[PDB]
Amino acid sequence: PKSMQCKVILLDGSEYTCDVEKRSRGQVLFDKVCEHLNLLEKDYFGLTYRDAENQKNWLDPAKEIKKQVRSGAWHFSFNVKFYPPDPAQLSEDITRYYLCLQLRDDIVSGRLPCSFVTLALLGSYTVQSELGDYDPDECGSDYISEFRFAPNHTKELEDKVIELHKSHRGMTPAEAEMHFLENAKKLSMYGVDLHHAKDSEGVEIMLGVCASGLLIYRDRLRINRFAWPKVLKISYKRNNFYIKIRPGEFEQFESTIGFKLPNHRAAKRLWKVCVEHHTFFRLL
Ligand SMILES: CN(Cc1cccc(F)c1)S(N)(=O)=O
Repeated sequence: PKSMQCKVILLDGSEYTCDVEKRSRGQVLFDKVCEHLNLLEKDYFGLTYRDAENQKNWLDPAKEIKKQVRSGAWHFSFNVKFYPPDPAQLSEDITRYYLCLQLRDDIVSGRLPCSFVTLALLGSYTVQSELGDYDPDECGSDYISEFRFAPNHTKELEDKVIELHKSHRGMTPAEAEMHFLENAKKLSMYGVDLHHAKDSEGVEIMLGVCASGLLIYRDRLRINRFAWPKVLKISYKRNNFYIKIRPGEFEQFESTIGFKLPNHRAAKRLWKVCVEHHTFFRLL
């Protein structure tokens, strides 16, 4: 029996290394990672890898790892796949903990835009969780935290994190993580997976996939939102991604909106993440 070494980047930036039989399906690796993380509520999570385009792909747990990574290194990242719309309803604190770690990276990366005050408030709950009660001895008027809070850091943001941290005295890590999530879950891009596309007129848009449905972001004045109940069907042909939208009451025919993706793989990727989120919505 021949085993391949897997390297997984965990959400605190640490690296986990294990071996699986070379014909292993994704689930085998994932089960090992989740056991290492003491994670039971595993269905919200997944493993990603990067292809030679350095684009992110979900490792399909049902398929052989080798037929997915193909020519690439057996190098993966552990990630939230399905963002819970109501994290307070997860059964375990450790589940909320990993969700917070993912959202910290969503914020620092700019995937999850955040006002100055929300950056500072989220940062303040992270500090309370990671370090406990505010301690002036560590701080000082010139303090910069080790923690990454934002896509760009400013002294004003560091100061506001400390001001709000003072107000959390006595808060336990589980409580500070619940507060982090109660705030983050309300942000307009929470759990939104964005895909570059062109509309049928060739205008650059973003397609957003999330729990509630499909977002078409043309510009600030031109946004469309299709809750899952309004989406009949989706398809990809070559580089094309098509959405069928139910008729409004007393209309006879669905409408088709068409999108051009950069290539066939990007269309297939968008299709699969939409199917997977749709199946999530069905079970909520
Ligand atoms: C697997 N499908 C189900 C689906 C229905 C409605 C919305 C969806 F995002 C997915 S499909 N590819 O449309 O035939």
